[PDB]
Amino acid sequence: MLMVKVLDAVRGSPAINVAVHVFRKAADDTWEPFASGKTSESGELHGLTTEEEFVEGIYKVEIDTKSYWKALGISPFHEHAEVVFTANDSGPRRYTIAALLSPYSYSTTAVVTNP
Amino acid sequence: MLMVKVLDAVRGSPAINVAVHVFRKAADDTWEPFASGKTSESGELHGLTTEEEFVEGIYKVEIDTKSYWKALGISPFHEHAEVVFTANDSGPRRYTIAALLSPYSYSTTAVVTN
Amino acid sequence: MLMVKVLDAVRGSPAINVAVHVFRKAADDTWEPFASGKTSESGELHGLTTEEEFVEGIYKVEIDTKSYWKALGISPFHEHAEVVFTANDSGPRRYTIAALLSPYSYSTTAVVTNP
Amino acid sequence: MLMVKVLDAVRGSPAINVAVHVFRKAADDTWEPFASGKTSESGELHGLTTEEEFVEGIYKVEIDTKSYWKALGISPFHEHAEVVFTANDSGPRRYTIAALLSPYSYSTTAVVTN
Repeated sequence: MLMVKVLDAVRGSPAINVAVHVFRKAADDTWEPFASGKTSESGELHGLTTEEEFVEGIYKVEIDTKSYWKALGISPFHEHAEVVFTANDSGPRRYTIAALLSPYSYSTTAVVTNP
Repeated sequence: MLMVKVLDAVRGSPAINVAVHVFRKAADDTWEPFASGKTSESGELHGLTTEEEFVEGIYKVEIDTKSYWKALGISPFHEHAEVVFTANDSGPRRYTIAALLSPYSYSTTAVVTN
Repeated sequence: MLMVKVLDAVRGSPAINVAVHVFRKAADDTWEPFASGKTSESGELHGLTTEEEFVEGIYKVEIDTKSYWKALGISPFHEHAEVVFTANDSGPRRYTIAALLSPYSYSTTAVVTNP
Repeated sequence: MLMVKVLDAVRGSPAINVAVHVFRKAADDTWEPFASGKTSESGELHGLTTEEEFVEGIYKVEIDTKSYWKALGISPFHEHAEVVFTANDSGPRRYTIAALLSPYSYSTTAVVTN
């Protein structure tokens, strides 16, 4: 129900092997680890969660942009990119989180569809 | 030495009266309040820090995008936008953090000049 | 070999039924009509061209953003979004042209892969 | 009354010495040169027009992005970036056309203020 897609705006390609960590805000206001993975050769990350597991709450997706640029020999500005949102508060939805990466800039977009 | 600029991509205007909070990373890996304010009529926020207090370290700029959209009666996706970066003395000195806001998308850009 | 994808950053959804016109620069420096279509319900447009037809040259993709926003009751800034690029100059490639639309802003990204 | 600002997203800096050409649509649906220049050290271009010459109509701003990237030795995708818009007297008066450049992506934003 949660997919992450990452593009490289410098090379015009998917961002491959980018680490992604997802957290869920617990009842005590701390960030609990929820899921993690790495983008595939198409720059996508699927299978982070199931419908039963993906309950209502506040989630944070943290994308390790810094390691990505370093391995390409570029010293980027940001430590990472994070996306924080409330999910499922009016029923289950499919969430696609897209990120477009440049060394000193990034964009993030959400596409939300009703399964 | 740190300047924040916020633009509204729906109305083509500065994003006015947006709350901004700046944090510095402490030794215990905790975020401590450092500065804050609200963007002006030109969507800018200046005078958050001085060259003396702005030492090397990791900083987080949090922009309350959700309240901005709610005031316009538009339902947004993100809870806020966060920009996290390391400040380095070698060797460019002025940091402009720009943010371009839409309800389901934002971009942020850093302009670092001397 | 040419695909166009359009997203709506105001609604968090694909941009559906957006008109797209593609032109190729002729030998006399004029823009010849090459192909056209409308984005589907996933905001995508496939099948604009074939490999035999998609020769080396300069192409322009014009996306009718203005009609899209008007039909939603918004008066946008731009007349359209156009993307102009040289294609296939070092052999056939697959081109994905992505556009992210807001009323007073747009972004366009190209993903180029080797078939 | 028309201002162009260009930023480089790879180096986090103003895009300096970028060529900009502005055209106005003629009755024959043809584009006629109207103004031009090169961005300054702050990546800005001012004084392209006056309030008197800037009448209602359709304008095209063409930014030579390809030459900018080539000078840095980076191969870009686009031939240039074009921004086409209608200017309207009712009723906000100053137009800032911003562009944020990467080799395979650009964004453009209009800020229209009074």
